[PDB]
Amino acid sequence: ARRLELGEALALGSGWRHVCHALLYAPDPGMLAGRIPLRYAILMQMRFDGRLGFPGGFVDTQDRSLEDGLNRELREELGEAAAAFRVERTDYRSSHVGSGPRVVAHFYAKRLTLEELLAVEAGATRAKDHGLEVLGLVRVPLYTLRDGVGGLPTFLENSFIGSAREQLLEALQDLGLL
Amino acid sequence: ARRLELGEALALGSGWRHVCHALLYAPDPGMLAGRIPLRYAILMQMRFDGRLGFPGGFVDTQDRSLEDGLNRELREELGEAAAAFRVERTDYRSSHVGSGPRVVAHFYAKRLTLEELLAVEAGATRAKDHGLEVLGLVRVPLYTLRDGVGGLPTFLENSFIGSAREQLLEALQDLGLLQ
Ligand code: NA
Repeated sequence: ARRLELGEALALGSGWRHVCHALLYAPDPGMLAGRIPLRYAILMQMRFDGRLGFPGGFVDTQDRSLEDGLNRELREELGEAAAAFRVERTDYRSSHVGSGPRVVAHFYAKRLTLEELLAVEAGATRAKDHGLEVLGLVRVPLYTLRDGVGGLPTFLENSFIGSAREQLLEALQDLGLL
Repeated sequence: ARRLELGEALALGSGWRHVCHALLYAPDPGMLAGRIPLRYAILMQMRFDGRLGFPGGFVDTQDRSLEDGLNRELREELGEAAAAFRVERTDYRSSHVGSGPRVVAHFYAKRLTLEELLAVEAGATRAKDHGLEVLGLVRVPLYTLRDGVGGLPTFLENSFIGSAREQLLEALQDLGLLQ
């Protein structure tokens, strides 16, 4: 893996492919078992290959920016509820270049209202990709249970796509969660 | 784990707790990328502990039977659309001594129409447990991708509760859901 400057990434040869994924989240006041604060509702997706990842996809020649790519792809995966907002350049977090495929993976985090995020959750089964490219959404448990293993640490033992695990860890550190 | 016949499992006494789970599935003629047959939609659930399991829960004092407990629990976990069908004794598959102090886990498999199963998925975010006890539904991918790893093999590498993994595989074999 290799962190790359955005300007650097945009200037990569025409050969390279770009993908954009977004962490959609909202403040959540709720309490699991009336005891353990949820803190935030964060969405991930089980992909057709059995790995957990974030919603998004490939930027294509038809797209004029990373962001039009992302939002276009977001609407496929999540359905019309995703068109209630737009992930923009101001939501951008990172670009990562692995080895293997010539792909740069850009990460975005978009804060929403709990209402908005819930509506995205509730409509995702009517999205184009549901039951095909996408197997279903999950929430990320931000809490660690009393045994120190259940909740977030066990969630992180699941199989993840690409940099999604790294991308999530980083975004939680930046939210003051650990 | 140690399989018990249903009559013996039921004969366990007083301090033993009973938990009931259902594999809900439906035929699906969909083709991934126009070429990989889905065969069936099968539901599992990301639990509050980050583990994948099947929907259901604990039978309580007020339930008349295992089946009443299971259907009640499914209504709580999945929401209203779970009440379009009823999981019966005919759907029962197995009982095992679970991981947990004195717990027997009963397992059921229930075939639905696709319409019924889509409706369980569509309503699931409004259920009582959603966002709390449960974190979200996912379909079990039954195919293996060209690389020989993506799909079912990789899915089987996720974190599972109790013996959910083993209940899935057995059910996949006995119900003839793979090729
Ligand atoms: Na419950």
